[PDB]
Amino acid sequence: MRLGRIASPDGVAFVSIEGAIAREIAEHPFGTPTFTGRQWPLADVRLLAPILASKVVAMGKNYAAHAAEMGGDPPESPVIFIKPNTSIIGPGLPIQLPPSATEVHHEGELAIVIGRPCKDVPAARAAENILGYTIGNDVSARDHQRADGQWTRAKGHDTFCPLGPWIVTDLDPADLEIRTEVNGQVRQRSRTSLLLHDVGAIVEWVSAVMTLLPGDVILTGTPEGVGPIVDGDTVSVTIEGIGTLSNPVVRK
Repeated sequence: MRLGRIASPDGVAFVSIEGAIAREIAEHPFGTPTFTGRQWPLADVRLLAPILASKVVAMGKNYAAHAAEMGGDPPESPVIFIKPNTSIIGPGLPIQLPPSATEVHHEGELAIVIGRPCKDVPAARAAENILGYTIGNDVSARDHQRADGQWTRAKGHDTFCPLGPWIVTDLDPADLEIRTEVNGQVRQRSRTSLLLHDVGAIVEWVSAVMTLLPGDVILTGTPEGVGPIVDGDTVSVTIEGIGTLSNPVVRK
């Protein structure tokens, strides 16, 4: 399935996206969903961020440069941080560059969406606790990272977590292309087969630290090619088997 959230003329709804149509879900969004009977043509509605997350956890970096780098000595341990859920925006809404930020970068990422309350999950049981996968952009004020040391402010501004366009529930994340474009120019391109810590390893690490709730999002890191976004840009992140998450950039 593809699951997401829409604003319709008749209000906001959690939906199955089929194609295209959006079919309103009644109950069991994290289980086997049932339907109310309401539906809309996808063209007639507006996609929102696809889930209500209690928190967004994110990995630093986490990509090998090349498939030949994957064999070597084991990677450094994961470095995680949190983005507040107030940073989340859906497709098409502007990333608002803060007046206090002078250098803001895009970071295209595969996003894990948790589907069950869980803690101390071994990597082998990660899939049974995952609803599915979507796309994220870990937007970051690099000047704030330099000033603060901690990355929380840099990554925590309202609008700094684009998420969408929908959550794919039957997707294998082992080897998907991920690419980021700014004004149609390719800035990042890699494959999720180059993740240093794979999805299972990430869920194992994060859930050993903190309880995860249904709807929580874990951003899995970003490849090289991270660079600036400025007023007037459009930045998009495309992941094989999911789609494209695109946002304009405004200052502000």
